[PDB]
Amino acid sequence: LYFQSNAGPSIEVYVSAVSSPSRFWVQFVGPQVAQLDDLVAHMTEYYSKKENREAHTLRHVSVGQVVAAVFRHDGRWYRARVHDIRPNEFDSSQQVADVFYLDYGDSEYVATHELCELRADLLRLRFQAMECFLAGVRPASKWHPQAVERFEELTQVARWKALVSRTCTYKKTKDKEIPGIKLFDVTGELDVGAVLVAEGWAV
Repeated sequence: LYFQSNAGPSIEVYVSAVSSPSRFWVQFVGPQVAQLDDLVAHMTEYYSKKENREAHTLRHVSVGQVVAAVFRHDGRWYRARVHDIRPNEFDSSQQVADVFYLDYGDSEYVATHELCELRADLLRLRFQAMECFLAGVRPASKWHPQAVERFEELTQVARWKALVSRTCTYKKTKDKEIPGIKLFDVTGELDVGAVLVAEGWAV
């Protein structure tokens, strides 16, 4: 746990995915977000045809590999990284990839056979999701499920509600640096962490 010396001005973000206030993901408001809508659409058009999937069939999958993956079946297609691989919870003869949605931040277990090779031109766009954690606050007694629910509400996760973000701190998790941010919903300002604390979910 560190303190940002020359912390920048604040900026607008969307909270795209939440695991808890100690690990959630945001997207920077700006032009790359619209470019991302077109990426999903185009990919969803492309990988939706069986002819295209068959030209991009994976013979082998590695951890760390970037692939294309659906969210719900006959749904939209996304850029995913394989975080780990394990047996299917329900049938150990099968395997599932734990795929990280590179532009949003969520994770999910997907049968490895549902995955396809990501066409190399599709890497061009920067990966939109940035991992963060909520500065200032910590779990009341590690986070209580209904506290995570309440955080998802206040941030209106995945519903393209712009919040103002200020970076106060960071933690080091090569290795990676994660901002601890304060999130404000400007209506007056609403300090999300402050609410979580006022409502007894956080110390």
